[PDB]
Amino acid sequence: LDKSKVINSALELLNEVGIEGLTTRKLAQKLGVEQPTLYWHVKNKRALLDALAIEMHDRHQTHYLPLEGESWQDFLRNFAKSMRLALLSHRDGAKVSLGTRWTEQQYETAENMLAFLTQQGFSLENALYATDAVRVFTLGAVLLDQEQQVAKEERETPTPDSMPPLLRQAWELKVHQGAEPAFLFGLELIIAGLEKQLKRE
Amino acid sequence: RLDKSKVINSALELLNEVGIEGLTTRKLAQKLGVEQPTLYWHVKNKRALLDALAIEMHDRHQTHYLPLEGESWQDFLRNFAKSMRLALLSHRDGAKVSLGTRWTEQQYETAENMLAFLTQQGFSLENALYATDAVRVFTLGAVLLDQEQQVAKEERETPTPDSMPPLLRQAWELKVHQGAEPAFLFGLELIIAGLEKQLKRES
Ligand SMILES: COc1nc(C)nc(NC(=O)NS(=O)(=O)c2ccccc2Cl)n1
Ligand SMILES: COc1nc(C)nc(NC(=O)NS(=O)(=O)c2ccccc2Cl)n1
Repeated sequence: LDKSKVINSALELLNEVGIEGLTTRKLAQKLGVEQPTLYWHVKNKRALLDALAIEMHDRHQTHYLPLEGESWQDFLRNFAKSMRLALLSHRDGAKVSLGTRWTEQQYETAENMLAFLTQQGFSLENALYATDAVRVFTLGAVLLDQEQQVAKEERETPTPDSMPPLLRQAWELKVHQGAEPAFLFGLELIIAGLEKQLKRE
Repeated sequence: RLDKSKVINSALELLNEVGIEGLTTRKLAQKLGVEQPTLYWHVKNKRALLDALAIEMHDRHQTHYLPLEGESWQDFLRNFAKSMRLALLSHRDGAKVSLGTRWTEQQYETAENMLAFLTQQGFSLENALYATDAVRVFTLGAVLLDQEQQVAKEERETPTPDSMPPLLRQAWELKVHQGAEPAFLFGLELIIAGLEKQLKRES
């Protein structure tokens, strides 16, 4: 009947059945309680996903708050990288986090994040869209990689010899790129744009 | 007599009815009123179905894969991202349908001409490739988040703005009233400005 045991079991079930197979019914079953028992901790699948996402980001310490002396640039880098590693620590992590939003218990943290960026000279709007850009990019990079790896198993492999010369060279790079370098390339573009943006402002 | 276009039209309607998770070739054949081998000639499996749905969405909604005459690379990437976004938004789970795709052989000339264009404008082949991939990833991400949040919205209590701190309240107001397009355009402009900084560094 403990929140913590509910969440630990649910994380285990996530890894066993993935996000699409997860239900409150199967969690009640794995826990051995009557639906209304579970209901009081987790009212529906959506609330279960929301709780799972809070737990993942908490336990992997997604970097929501800047350290003293941390530049805004490094702060956004650390936020992205730590979020990414939190998402990659659980089956369908990115999918679980895709639908989340700040809970009331997180409003102080969220406010402090925006306060930090606006203290650097970003407008509220720009601080907001910066954080959102880093979030959606990070989600997109993880989700695209995951799905590309499934998809290439359900389709004939491409034939390199059929590729015209630039594309062939492109193909060869991407064979070797790795997920983390793709992610970091985009991340750095975003940070560099924000710097330019902050100067102009 | 079943034509490919009918398969695709009907599959796009079924996508809207049941979503990407619920879409199956069995349900499509039932919808078309045909036996399973008749459909199979057109789409061998669910992956082939998604591949063909993505191609149709991007074709119909005129995703900007080809630069205009005299178009700058900046305007090219803006138009690519924006048009791709609207294509993904045209159908339920549209971003998820495009998420697993890759160039087909029939698109290799398109993809070549895109790399030729970007290198002509002064990018290395490597940075031309990674630029396009970063814009694509950002655009998929934005629409993934938009479409999932649309569903999530109806499965939980709505927040209470009056209990929010000042800056977060201002943020909430912005997102509720301006919707997802300004946030998307902001991030796109960041990527373009980052790419300009990259050309300067490689000067
Ligand atoms: C940027 O990381 C992050 N993480 C979460 C969990 N949510 C958000 N943004 C968010 O929730 N935005 S919102 O528009 O849905 C919102 C909800 C409640 C209060 C304020 C706001 Cl802006 N970003
Ligand atoms: C940039 O928009 C876009 N659209 C599609 C459909 N695919 C891609 N990229 C892509 O397919 N990359 S790839 O590495 O899997 C590839 C496959 C075949 C030949 C070359 C390459 Cl690079 N981008």
